[PDB]
Amino acid sequence: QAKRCTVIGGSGFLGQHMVEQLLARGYAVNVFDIQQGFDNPQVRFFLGDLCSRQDLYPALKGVNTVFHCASPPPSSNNKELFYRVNYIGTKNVIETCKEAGVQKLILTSSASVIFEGKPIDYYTETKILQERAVLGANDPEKNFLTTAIRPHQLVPILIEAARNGKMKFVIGNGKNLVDFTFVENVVHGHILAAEQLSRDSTLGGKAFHILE
Amino acid sequence: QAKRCTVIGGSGFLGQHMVEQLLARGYAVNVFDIQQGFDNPQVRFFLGDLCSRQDLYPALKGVNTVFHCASPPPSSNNKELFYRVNYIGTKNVIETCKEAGVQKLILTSSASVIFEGVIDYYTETKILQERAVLGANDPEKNFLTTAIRPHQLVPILIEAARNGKMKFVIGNGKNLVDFTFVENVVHGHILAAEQLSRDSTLGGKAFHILE
Ligand SMILES: NC(=O)c1ccc[n+]([C@@H]2O[C@H](COP(=O)([O-])OP(=O)(O)OC[C@H]3O[C@@H](n4cnc5c(N)ncnc54)[C@H](O)[C@@H]3O)[C@@H](O)[C@H]2O)c1
Ligand SMILES: NC(=O)c1ccc[n+]([C@@H]2O[C@H](COP(=O)([O-])OP(=O)(O)OC[C@H]3O[C@@H](n4cnc5c(N)ncnc54)[C@H](O)[C@@H]3O)[C@@H](O)[C@H]2O)c1
Repeated sequence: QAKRCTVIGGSGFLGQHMVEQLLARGYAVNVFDIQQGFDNPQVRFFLGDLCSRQDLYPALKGVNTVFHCASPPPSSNNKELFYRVNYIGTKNVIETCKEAGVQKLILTSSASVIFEGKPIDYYTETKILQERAVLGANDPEKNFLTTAIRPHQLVPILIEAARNGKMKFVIGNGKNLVDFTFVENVVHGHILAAEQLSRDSTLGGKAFHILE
Repeated sequence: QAKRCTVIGGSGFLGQHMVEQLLARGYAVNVFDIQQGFDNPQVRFFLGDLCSRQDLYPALKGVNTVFHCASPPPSSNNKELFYRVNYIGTKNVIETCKEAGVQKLILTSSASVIFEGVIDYYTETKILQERAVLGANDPEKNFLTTAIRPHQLVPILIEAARNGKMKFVIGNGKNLVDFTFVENVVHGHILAAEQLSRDSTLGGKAFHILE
């Protein structure tokens, strides 16, 4: 249960990758998704709508980390869907997380999220409200910790770095990172962030960007 | 003046790439270095140590931007050389920059600077380099400064503050998707310089390079 996590959207492109590395790191992985993927024997697969408490709840029992990288496709231009799943459905993931005793939830956000006050479209708008819900939920004294990892027309090339000692960062070990592709990189950062969150609760409620 | 600029350590691995790209944007480019490296028909080369007040002045005389990406070899293990060049030397670069009416200094720092108090002697001098240069920012004296921190214990993720305290720089990635790691690091240096002369409040800040 210290090595047990659920991946929400575990059938998808990012999800599958997450499953690979979590399994490789000796994690017991549940997968929650509304589509059954390429059968992996070593995974308790649950099928369901992340908007549903009834669907979600059993996939979360016994799990310490939830990975939320489920989403409708940005390309679909289905606004009511984005609204339903990214924005409304997100309150279900957090409350079901608390119900089941999940201790960490790691949201996959967007990098376009950094544009909060032409790249701001309705999808980005839902993902901001998503990140704001998830990082508002951070309650360390109840031992419920959250973060958001933000991977990516318009892109931030440079990000300011606070010199006041307020800047948090997640350390990796280069020897394990060289032969890793773009996604294996994004995925790795998720797993390191989650591991370092049990070791250092002051990362809760922050959002991170990746490098290189 | 407007489109003249000097790369200090312009013969360096990074230097060579900085120079290729400034030229491509139609900068008139000076290189200043202790070694001559590869001849570039379109580049004025001034030989010298960056610590020497007299060597450098003519290399900055009449230019408007300065990219400092000069460093002694990190592998050398010469505690004194590192301190000599990165701190005392850089302090000169800032002097003669002002004595030359230069408007913008863009240092190349180290991402390893973030590891302070959590880690080579080298890195401690980069730390002193950085805060010297950001120390030198003075917008009321027309002398904007910025530092860019290019990347075995490596940092992966970095907090982005939500209250609008932090500043970022936009790039149209549509067109830098066919760059190498270095070409991107450089493109960072240029964008920063370019936008530092549209919004002065990038002065005094250090920046990280993203995906
Ligand atoms: N992978 C990247 O590099 C990258 C880049 C930017 C953004 N993202 C973010 O990552 C996520 C998508 O990544 P992807 O490329 O793997 O997407 P994808 O479409 O390949 O997979 C997402 C998964 O979400 C699942 N899902 C959708 N609606 C669901 C619902 N109602 N209930 C349960 N599961 C549901 C889908 O079945 C799918 O398996 C989003 O949060 C997106 O903004 C990814
Ligand atoms: N780009 C990367 O891969 C990378 C990675 C980590 C950090 N960096 C940073 O990049 C910077 C430069 O790295 P590089 O690989 O281009 O170095 P390099 O060794 O290829 O070139 C640096 C140049 O500095 C010049 N120089 C040294 N002492 C001088 C002096 N006293 N006066 C004038 N010129 C002098 C040298 O002649 C050399 O040509 C460093 O400050 C380092 O922190 C590089």
